[PDB]
Amino acid sequence: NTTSSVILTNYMDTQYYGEIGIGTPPQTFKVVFDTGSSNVWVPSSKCSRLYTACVYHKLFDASDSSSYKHNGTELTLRYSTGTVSGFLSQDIITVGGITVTQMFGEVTEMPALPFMLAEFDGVVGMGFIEQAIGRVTPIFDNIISQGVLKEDVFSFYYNRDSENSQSLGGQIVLGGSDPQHYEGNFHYINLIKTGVWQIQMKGVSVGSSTLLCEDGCLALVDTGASYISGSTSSIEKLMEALGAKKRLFDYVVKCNEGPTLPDISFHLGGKEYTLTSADYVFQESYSSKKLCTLAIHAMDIPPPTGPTWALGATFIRKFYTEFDRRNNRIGFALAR
Amino acid sequence: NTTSSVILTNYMDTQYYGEIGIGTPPQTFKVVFDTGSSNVWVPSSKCSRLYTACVYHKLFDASDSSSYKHNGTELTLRYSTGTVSGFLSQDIITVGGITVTQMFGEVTEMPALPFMLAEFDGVVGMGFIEQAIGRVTPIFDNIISQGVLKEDVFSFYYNRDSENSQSLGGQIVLGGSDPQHYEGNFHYINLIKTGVWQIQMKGVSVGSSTLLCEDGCLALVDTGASYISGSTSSIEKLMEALGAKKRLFDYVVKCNEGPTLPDISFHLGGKEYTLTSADYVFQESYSSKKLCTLAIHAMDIPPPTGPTWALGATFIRKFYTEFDRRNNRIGFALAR
Ligand SMILES: CCc1nc(N)nc(N)c1-c1ccc2c(c1)N(CCCOC)C(=O)[C@](C)(c1cc(F)cc(F)c1)O2
Ligand SMILES: CCc1nc(N)nc(N)c1-c1ccc2c(c1)N(CCCOC)C(=O)[C@](C)(c1cc(F)cc(F)c1)O2
Repeated sequence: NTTSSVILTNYMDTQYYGEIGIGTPPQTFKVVFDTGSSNVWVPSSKCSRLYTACVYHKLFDASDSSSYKHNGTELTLRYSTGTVSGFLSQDIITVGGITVTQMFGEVTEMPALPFMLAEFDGVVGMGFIEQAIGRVTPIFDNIISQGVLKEDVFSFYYNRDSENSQSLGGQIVLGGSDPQHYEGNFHYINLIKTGVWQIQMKGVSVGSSTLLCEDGCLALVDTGASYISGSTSSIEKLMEALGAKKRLFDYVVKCNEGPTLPDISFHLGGKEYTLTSADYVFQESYSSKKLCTLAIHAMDIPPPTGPTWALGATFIRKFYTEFDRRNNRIGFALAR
Repeated sequence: NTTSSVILTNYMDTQYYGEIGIGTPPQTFKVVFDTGSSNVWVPSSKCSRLYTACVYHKLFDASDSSSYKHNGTELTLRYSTGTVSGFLSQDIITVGGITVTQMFGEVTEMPALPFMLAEFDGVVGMGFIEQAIGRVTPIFDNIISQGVLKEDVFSFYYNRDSENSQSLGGQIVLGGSDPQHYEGNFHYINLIKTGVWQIQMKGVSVGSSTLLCEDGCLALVDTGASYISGSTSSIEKLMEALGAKKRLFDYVVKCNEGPTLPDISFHLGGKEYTLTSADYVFQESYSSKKLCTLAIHAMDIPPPTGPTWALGATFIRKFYTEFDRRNNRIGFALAR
């Protein structure tokens, strides 16, 4: 009978991270809570300073923790936008009043691109042990083993960005869901398969037409991804209907065209989940001379997880998301 | 025991709108939530494409909704600026986690001036049944009937526009208010009568002297109007005292001089509600080589409602507003 809310910071609507403590005394780290991966890692004090990303981030020093336990097994974590490498270490980790003995990665190789653009230091995988590298027990499995949570679930609220600092960037509840940050009722979709936060998606419509995901596709619900992503061929067609021009990494429209772009809907479990243009364009201007980025990207995720769409922070911002380990399902409700 | 919020989009500080769903399944429309009118309406699928506005808006297709019930009674809705016509239909409307069977207008006539400029598709009238054309029961009355709301009130937050954020454009709350977007406590002013969201104003001060509305006048609190307005005469005097001159269509001031302009105070229920020049000058720049318009316009509203001042989006931006149907009054508090 315990819940645990961790307050998240929202950087520019693209990064959402909260604080954890590792060691004794606690060394604090900004970390993304990430259902698209299953390992915990933070930068290490053994990371050569020729990696400038390690110069600009908090580094874990095992020599300052009395509760540290050595392992030393090498590990590499491959994310869709970048890679980190290092070795395994055990210590106590605090996540919102819960304390857990956890195996995590001390990262000694941390590419400047993209990690010099990271406001966060590391990542907390909220995914399953089946996708864990080195078969390291994920942190939420260790918390479940304590038997202190009311429900074996966790939930994500990602707020819109704000100019002031009185609005919360977001929130992860461990052991439940916060009714202050959603309205209406949860609508649940079973996982295709345990081991991945991935569900069946029946269709994707853009405007007055269902031009995408005909006959079906996959949808990984990914709190560690900034954007909604689809396959390269799915997105070239999505962005033809929008009128966006393919820039280097992102897509863009003329800023004045932003508000008139069509609704994009996502058919999940007998319910339509609809984003307006306000939800997926970074409306920085109304000028026909400036360019505005869309919060939708192309990403070709390889098997066995893909090929699939990924519903990242663009989607979760609109729909409060409950991840349910007990019944292997994902619930969505309108965020507030 | 229930509250229901809808996040709103701010377009250029002159349009504010959020999502509703009509039908089964729900079709998504952007609507202005409008205390200065009492009818719901969205564009119709039957709307001829000769009206260019219908080509560039979302259309309600009654054939694609299993909850739709027919009723072809005609109606014309006349606003200050534009005019639309159509016929009545019945269906379920989703307003932020609340569902309610509602009579609204499917619109088949939709002039380019001004509805081509409308970033919203339709309007949700939050006014009283007394000003409802066709005697149609307004949506808030139907929601009161299902008896789920905490209080018989609804509130409006309209945010300032910022080009360097993806900020909350605004927020309506049905059944209460959100203290995150105001400070202190509400002070209320009773309506003159039920049926119109219209209060007594005891004067409008420009700086020190109380130059206008000396012997009292009226004030519509209108969430569907973009500006504060007064009669052509009252605005003439106000603008002469501000040092503003009629450019061609609008009143302007040198952008650099904007900050020198005096406060404007609206005396409502024994308190002074004060906008600074930052609140009522659109400072697109501060250049001494450019002109800047004011968010206050002349508008001769005809009887029986007029002639009156109207406190539109300019005013609501400054003061979070709570519309209290139980007590027939309006509460203001400083927005944040
Ligand atoms: C968290 C680890 C993670 N987990 C899964 N499942 N997917 C991705 N893409 C990532 C990931 C990796 C690296 C990475 C990020 C995400 N994020 C997004 C954080 C999301 O917060 C919720 C970034 O912002 C950053 C700095 C990045 C910035 C950038 F401008 C372009 C990039 F390609 C990557 O670097
Ligand atoms: C909501 C319906 C409404 N309700 C009442 N009470 N008054 C007015 N004037 C209106 C109204 C009618 C039409 C109309 C608008 C408001 N608004 C303002 C939306 C306000 O959002 C908070 C418009 O922006 C628009 C497109 C318009 C653009 C323009 F450049 C000149 C116009 F005359 C009208 O067209």
